[PDB]
Amino acid sequence: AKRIVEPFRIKMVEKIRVPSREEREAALKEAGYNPFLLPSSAVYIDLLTDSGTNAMSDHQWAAMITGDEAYAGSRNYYDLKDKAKELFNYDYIIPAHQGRGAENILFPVLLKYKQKEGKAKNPVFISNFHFDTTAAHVELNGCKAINIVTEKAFDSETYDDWKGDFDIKKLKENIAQHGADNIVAIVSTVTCNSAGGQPVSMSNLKEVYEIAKQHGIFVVMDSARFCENAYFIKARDPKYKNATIKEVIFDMYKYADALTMSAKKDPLLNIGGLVAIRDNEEIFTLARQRCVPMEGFVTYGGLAGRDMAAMVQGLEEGTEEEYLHYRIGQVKYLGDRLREAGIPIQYPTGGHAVFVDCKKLVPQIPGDQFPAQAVINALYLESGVRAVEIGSFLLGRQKHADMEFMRLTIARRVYTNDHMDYIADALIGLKEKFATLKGLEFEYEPPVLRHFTARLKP
Amino acid sequence: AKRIVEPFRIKMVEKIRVPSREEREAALKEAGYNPFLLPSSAVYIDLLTDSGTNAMSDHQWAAMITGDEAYAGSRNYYDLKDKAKELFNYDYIIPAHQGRGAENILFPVLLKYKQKEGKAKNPVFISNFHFDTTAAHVELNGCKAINIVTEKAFDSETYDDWKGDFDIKKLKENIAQHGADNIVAIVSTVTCNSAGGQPVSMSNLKEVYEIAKQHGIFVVMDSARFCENAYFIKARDPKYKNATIKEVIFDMYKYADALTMSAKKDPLLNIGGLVAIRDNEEIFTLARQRCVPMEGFVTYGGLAGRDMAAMVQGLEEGTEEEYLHYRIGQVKYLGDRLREAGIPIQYPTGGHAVFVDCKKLVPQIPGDQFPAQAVINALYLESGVRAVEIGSFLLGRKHADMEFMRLTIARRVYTNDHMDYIADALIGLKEKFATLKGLEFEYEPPVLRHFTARLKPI
Amino acid sequence: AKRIVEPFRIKMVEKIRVPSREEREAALKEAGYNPFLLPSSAVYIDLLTDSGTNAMSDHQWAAMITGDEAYAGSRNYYDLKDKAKELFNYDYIIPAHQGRGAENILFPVLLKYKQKEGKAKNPVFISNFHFDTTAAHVELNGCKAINIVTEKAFDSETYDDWKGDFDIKKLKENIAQHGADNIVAIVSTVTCNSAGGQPVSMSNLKEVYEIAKQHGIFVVMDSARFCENAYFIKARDPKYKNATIKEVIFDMYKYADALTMSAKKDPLLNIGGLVAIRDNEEIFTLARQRCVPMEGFVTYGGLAGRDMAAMVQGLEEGTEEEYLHYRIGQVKYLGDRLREAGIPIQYPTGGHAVFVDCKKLVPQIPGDQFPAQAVINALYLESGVRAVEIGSFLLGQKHADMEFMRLTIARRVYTNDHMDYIADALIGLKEKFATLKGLEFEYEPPVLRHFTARLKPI
Amino acid sequence: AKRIVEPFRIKMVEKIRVPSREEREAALKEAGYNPFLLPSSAVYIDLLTDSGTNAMSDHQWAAMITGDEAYAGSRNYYDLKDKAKELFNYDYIIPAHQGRGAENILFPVLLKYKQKEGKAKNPVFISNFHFDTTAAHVELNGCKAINIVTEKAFDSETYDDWKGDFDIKKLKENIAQHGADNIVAIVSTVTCNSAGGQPVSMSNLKEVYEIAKQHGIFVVMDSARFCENAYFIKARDPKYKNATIKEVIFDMYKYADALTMSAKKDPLLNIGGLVAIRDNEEIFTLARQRCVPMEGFVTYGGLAGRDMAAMVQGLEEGTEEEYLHYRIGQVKYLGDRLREAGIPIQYPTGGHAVFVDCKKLVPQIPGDQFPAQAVINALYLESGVRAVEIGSFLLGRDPATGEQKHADMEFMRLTIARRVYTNDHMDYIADALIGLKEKFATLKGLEFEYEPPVLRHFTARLKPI
Ligand SMILES: *[C@H](N[C@@H](Cc1c[nH]c2ccccc12)C(=O)O)c1c(COP(=O)(O)O)cnc(C)c1O
Ligand SMILES: Cc1ncc(COP(=O)(O)O)c(/C=N/[C@@H](Cc2c[nH]c3ccccc23)C(=O)O)c1O
Ligand SMILES: C=C(/N=C/c1c(COP(=O)(O)O)cnc(C)c1O)C(=O)O
Ligand SMILES: C=C(/N=C/c1c(COP(=O)(O)O)cnc(C)c1O)C(=O)O
Ligand SMILES: c1ccc2[nH]cnc2c1
Ligand SMILES: c1ccc2[nH]cnc2c1
Ligand SMILES: [K+]
Ligand SMILES: [K+]
Ligand SMILES: [K+]
Ligand SMILES: [K+]
Repeated sequence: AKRIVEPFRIKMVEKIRVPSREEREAALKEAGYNPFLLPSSAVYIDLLTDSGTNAMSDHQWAAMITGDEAYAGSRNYYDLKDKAKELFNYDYIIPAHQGRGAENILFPVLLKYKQKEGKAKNPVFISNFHFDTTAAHVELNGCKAINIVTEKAFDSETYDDWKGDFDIKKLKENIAQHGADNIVAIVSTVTCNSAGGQPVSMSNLKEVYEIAKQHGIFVVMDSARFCENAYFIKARDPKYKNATIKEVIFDMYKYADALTMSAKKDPLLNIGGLVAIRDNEEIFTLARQRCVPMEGFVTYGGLAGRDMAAMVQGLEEGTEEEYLHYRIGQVKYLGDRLREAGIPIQYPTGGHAVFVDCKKLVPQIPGDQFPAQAVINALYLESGVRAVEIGSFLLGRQKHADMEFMRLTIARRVYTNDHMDYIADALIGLKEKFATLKGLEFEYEPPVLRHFTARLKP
Repeated sequence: AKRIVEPFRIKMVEKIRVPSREEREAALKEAGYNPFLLPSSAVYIDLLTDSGTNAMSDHQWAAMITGDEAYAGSRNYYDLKDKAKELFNYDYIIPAHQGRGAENILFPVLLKYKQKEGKAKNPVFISNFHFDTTAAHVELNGCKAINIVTEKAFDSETYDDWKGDFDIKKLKENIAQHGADNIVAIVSTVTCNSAGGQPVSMSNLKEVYEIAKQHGIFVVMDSARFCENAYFIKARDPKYKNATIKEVIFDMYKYADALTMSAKKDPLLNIGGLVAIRDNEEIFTLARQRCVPMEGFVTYGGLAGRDMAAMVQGLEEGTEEEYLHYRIGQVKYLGDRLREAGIPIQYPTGGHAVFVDCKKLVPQIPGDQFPAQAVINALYLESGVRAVEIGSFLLGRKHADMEFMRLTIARRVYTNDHMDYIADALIGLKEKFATLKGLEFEYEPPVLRHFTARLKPI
Repeated sequence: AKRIVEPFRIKMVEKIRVPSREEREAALKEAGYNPFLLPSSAVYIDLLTDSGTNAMSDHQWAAMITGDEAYAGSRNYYDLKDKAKELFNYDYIIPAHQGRGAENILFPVLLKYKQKEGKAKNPVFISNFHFDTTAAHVELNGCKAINIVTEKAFDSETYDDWKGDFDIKKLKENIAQHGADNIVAIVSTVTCNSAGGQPVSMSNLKEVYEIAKQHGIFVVMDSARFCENAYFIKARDPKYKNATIKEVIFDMYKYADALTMSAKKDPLLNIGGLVAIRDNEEIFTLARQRCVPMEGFVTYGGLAGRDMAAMVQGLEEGTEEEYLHYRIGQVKYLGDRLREAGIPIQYPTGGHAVFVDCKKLVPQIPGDQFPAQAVINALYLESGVRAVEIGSFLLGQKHADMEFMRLTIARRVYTNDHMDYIADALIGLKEKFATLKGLEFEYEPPVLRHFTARLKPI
Repeated sequence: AKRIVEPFRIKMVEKIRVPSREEREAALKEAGYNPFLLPSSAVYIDLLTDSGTNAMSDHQWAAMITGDEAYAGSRNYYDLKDKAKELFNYDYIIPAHQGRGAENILFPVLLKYKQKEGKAKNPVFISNFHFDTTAAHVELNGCKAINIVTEKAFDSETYDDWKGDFDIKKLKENIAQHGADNIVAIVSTVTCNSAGGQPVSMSNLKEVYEIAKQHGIFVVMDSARFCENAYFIKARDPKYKNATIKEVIFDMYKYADALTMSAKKDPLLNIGGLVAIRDNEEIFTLARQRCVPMEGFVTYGGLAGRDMAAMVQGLEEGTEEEYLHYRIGQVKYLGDRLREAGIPIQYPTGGHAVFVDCKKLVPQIPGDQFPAQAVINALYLESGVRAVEIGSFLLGRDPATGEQKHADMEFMRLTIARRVYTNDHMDYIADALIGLKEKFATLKGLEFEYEPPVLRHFTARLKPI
């Protein structure tokens, strides 16, 4: 494995502590064996998400301090509008309080727009892979969320350059099956979070957009990790090995009509989101009319002015190639420590997380005994590291658990490679009691979203 | 008019300027004669709103700096849960990114809950007066927003202690006509924003909650300005003459089942909101399930951790009687400066804004040609002060019974010398009020036109 | 009296409170009847000094957050050097932790430079008026500190444009009596703090610099309140009535060879100082050699990088005429309030404080019993406002020409409503002035006794 | 070499950049081959000092935001006074703007105090090793700065537990040859910076104080790195194996009557200093009277209230053993990476810096041609790392001959700021110096282009021969 040095130095620290196993195990009892219900006081290193836990720069805090809190016409709204025009070449912006706020703004509008003239009677969204909140909004609006990720993503340990690509064959089949008139939009998720943070190639984005444009289908770029996608295109696509990251981004967004962004990811923020529309004024007007009751007035969108100011700065810092190389290299370093030790991962590692594959380390625990969770709980009891499950405890009602992933999600510019080593050694050291591991059962199961609030028991 | 001194001193300043007349003339023309389209660079004193423009304390900023940004289990979530138990005696909280996000969490849930066993077939919400976003969410969910403020609120110059009271006669009348099966919730707005920021008496809240409980009707306390309501209760109710502000609050929330709070008002914040439920754990569970797709995870709700930390501190600071006395007295001071110059206003002044009747200043302008807005634009050209129009321009395509101008005062931002500037600007126009002309449309959108309609003189 | 409105609004507040009369009585006895020994918690409105108590801007705080803390070559050192070149046309800077650090850097250097050829055996410094730390460093280096302010400064109620001027005839008399070879330097203090913050005219500074040059005498501009002095030159000198503040400043510094500056005054800071030298590289090198053991390395001088960063921004904001108009106008407003009620003050009021002439307020108490200090302690017990003595106590018994109580006004901290509290407090003691007693030492330090001396009433 | 994980995570970052090889070649020439004259923009990793460059915590910044800026009686002065009582059991405090301001407050007062009754006719100060600013203030007040560090410190490759100890034999001899009337004070420097950030044992501190106490000699603990000293005492003195760091500190200061502190070191600050005095109220009153002209009023002492607020919190954080273990272990890691590559260093590594013995690195460069500076300049040109010399360039010219003052060592100091750099930054530093091993032989000495008379190392210009 290769350690890559920080292209920065530390200016402010935040204390963290590992609770004693007596404290650590008592906290898991009261938590009901669900890490989502643990308080942060009980977590050493927190790998639950890369969302909103990033470390900002001094320039970002300086922007927050001079942020314009005006209810209408904030200086930072116009800055954010100019920045989206610079990065994506899109003429219209609506800030949102975070990613799913942006989805709430835009997806109901696209459905209403598609259902003009009385079409879209069987409305669907098609994505390489809809993220959970994205799919939830698709379905809350009475549509179907169709995921057509490339089959390469399903062969975890076999390298491929672009495991986030659309299955182009399935895109055409679905357009034929449902009809272009029922397809509300195509959602291109970059990077493809649910496939393991795996990149979508520039030629896949291009071909998907050209196919959709030919059928008059609107394309939204789910852009939470668009900079981590742009880096992979520069690193794996020869046509772009000599291009700046901003050049890769500018081309990427020729292949979408709008974007929804969680700025809690690649823009390096702790809160914030964005809608941006290339040139459809009518959809922009309609989305603004939804923004007002759901989020806020159209020039802050549920954000403080200081957070729009931090977004303007964080959008620039997140395109910097030397940071991205360090960021994605640190993720790759953790993955290499793991697979050099014989732990299966989605290879290659994505931009933001290491995905530990199905539990070939706990064979005695089946699907509905939650094998990834028992790993996570022993991993938590042995080290204090909170990870998130992507398996039979997330999927729910039992829909076939094709993968028993464990996601080690890494916040940006927060943890060092020595933190990565601690993570790796903890998980490797679980090859002592991996076999002698008890399964878990529902002591309290909620009707929906159980992985958030279900109380389990060994 | 009596000045009351700040119970604080200034620790940090934000510099503001008066644009030159040429610049103000040019800016307003660029804005199409609609101050909601003005950038903040075009405004000197901004009285558009009291929402999110408040000045925070050093303790609030310090609380933000140590804020826990954890995705799940943030330490500040538990502090906020405790604070809401302390202030209101409510056992459950769901943070929200701001007030209309709190409404979007709670209100659809209250309807679904009422629809059990085929009730709520013609559902309605009843309020002393529903705010704009409050009624919008009621209407968005297929319900009717019914306002039954006391008739005393319509007699603008006649003093009354409680111009935000429920009309009890209309409350039982509406329960009789619609049936308790159709009343999803009663919403107690404290203070009553649309009545001029006018207080609701403790007895009015008590009788309303008694009537709603005898019919099994859920009661939501819209709590954006609950501290100004608590101050007015202590000032004007002999029963609470020697009670602390927190003791007045604690009694207030014995007369509701839940609250929706915009923390951007009285809790002295730039962003933030809150749902709190007294003891109904089923409604709490259901609201959490709506929180996840719409706002975020249930322990941050679309807020940064630093803002939950700022909210915990602001909730305390907003209850301090000496601050409330100064804040509400500053609003009173501006209102007294205007009355003493013969300007009609809603009397007495409410807790956060002065409301001017423009039908008397510009009688030569009918309501359909926006007399109040023509005063606001003249006020702007002469002063750079930005007000907000409550009248035919806000009402929409509709005969408005009043052409108001709201001078909304942010908390701890402007001095009484700023109040003097505002008063003197409006007064100085006394002889030009009759020589100025109304506005017509250059551009008008279909809904909520007051944000983006471009007007033109005649 | 004319209230002038803030050219800014409040962005952050700080709690202050009024201690009870019991608290005040115990605190003053505990402090040895010396308000300098009072804790800040025992003070309501603190008028002890205008030094380091100023409210910074959000831009100043933003500068601190990106401040460069490097030990050598901080980015903000070079920014400060450029700013000094811009404002004063001076080519050399040495930062200092505050004003008396700057004096400790430069004065001993000037003493040894002057006597490098076996002359200056009876070394003296000449000033319109050395402030106390200035005179202390003069005497601490074995020199005499001569003060020759205009006789106009001693006639309190009689207006004059330039009550800080040098007495040019005394300057000539002192040069002849002591000889140019014994005059280490002329210090031009602007504004003249000890005369009441009273301005020096451009033609006075010019005539002093020309007299010094023909005799070969080095001139140091004590620059703590140089921007206030510039404002008065533009206010009262028809030659400069239509110049900018920065043009006035530029012309001022053609009439010195170097400056010492407490940046805790006009540059709007809480800490910081500065030495700047026009073009004498030898004295610059000698001053740097002393800076290293006394203050720090020459590119930070005992300041954090963030404080140099704040100083670059504050040097700009401190020159803004709209700011200076408000600041000096607030001082004038408190003075006019007291003058209208018959309280004798130094008229016209200076830039930073109102100086109450206690020689007339309490004529029964002779100067050796500190009449102004008896009024100050009475003002504190009566109201919790803490002021400072600029008379016999501070002079270190040396005969005093002025017995002042100084109401010193911090920049951008208190409102005119705080000023009304101060004025009404002092006005309300009009009948108790005669019934006041002198004070007597119980512990007297040898150097600058007034800071730590313990006193007892008579 | 063992890497040790941070007992914290990162909350705020500051960008850094590697100037291109040519940028470093131009900048070092503009700086006259003296890195002290390079701007911070010319530097990648800055190892010039560990003073004032530390990374603060969120609690520290929060404390600054609520800091009381009052001129007299700031709430944070009383907090700082209580913290010094809790930590050291000392009853009196005087803030200073930083450590050499604390020295300027107290050392002239100490000489004046001893001078009563005609004593101190030929005054001296005795220390294990006076630091540069400390000796300058001693000498500025007309005293001689005597340094009696244990001879073990000169044997850089030979390990010892307490290379910062006083030499007790030389201490008694110096009390004999000068007389207790001429010893203004003994200055215990913890850790001993000049000796390599090397700890002083508790029994060495105790014996020195007992010797001085029976002879009427005031003892000042130079306390810039007292927490790092305390960690080493717990780490190497079996007596305190079971003690907390605060208990070790509390014992250390039974063996002094006052302290002077640069809070820009172990209290994790960017600015700040402190005089604290155990019980001598007369010394405290005199030091207060000097504080007023030189630093400021006695309740802020030349510090903004926010910095006193940050000091109270940083004083606490700097005592936390889990932080000290990581901090000192990071320094040890850099040293071990260098030792494993055959690079000679002061062994064991001290608390705050790795000291590289440059006499053995560049034999072809004599002491007058600045061997340590030549290594430092090559290290900068090769990697953009800025280090500092503790050798013949800092020493200067002998006042009695006008030629090079012969140095008994020739260190390059890799000074590590607290909580700023990661162990991957340490690898960059080590690899940079290792990668010059074959190039050391072809390194050339340095020659003056501009030389000032005093303190030439801060501002002199040089050129290669
Ligand atoms: C907040 N009301 C604020 C802000 C606001 C919102 N819509 C407005 C239209 C016109 C003028 C001001 C407007 C106000 O200034 O009145 C509020 C809410 C909604 O909270 P949120 O703005 O944080 O989402 C709900 N209920 C009441 C009583 C409010 O005052
Ligand atoms: C033991 C000791 N005492 C006193 C001081 C003086 O404190 P301050 O600098 O706050 O006034 C220092 C400073 N030592 C720093 C700073 C320093 C001074 N001179 C230097 C020469 C070269 C490199 C650094 C420094 C160091 O890096 O060792 C010190 O190490
Ligand atoms: C919540 C995270 N993801 C959010 C996300 C979202 C939702 O963004 P918010 O969490 O900011 O609502 C949308 N689209 C994609 C591809 C996403 O990854 C997460 O990784 O935990
Ligand atoms: C402290 C103030 N004066 C300081 C001062 C000083 C000393 O600056 P410092 O307080 O920053 O040392 C020097 N010169 C002049 C003309 C001054 O007015 C004061 O007026 O309270
Ligand atoms: C994993 C972790 C956090 C999430 N928040 C919303 N969806 C998620 C998936
Ligand atoms: C009066 C008040 C404060 C002072 N600081 C320095 N000199 C002073 C005189
Ligand atoms: K967050
Ligand atoms: K806001
Ligand atoms: K201060
Ligand atoms: K520093």
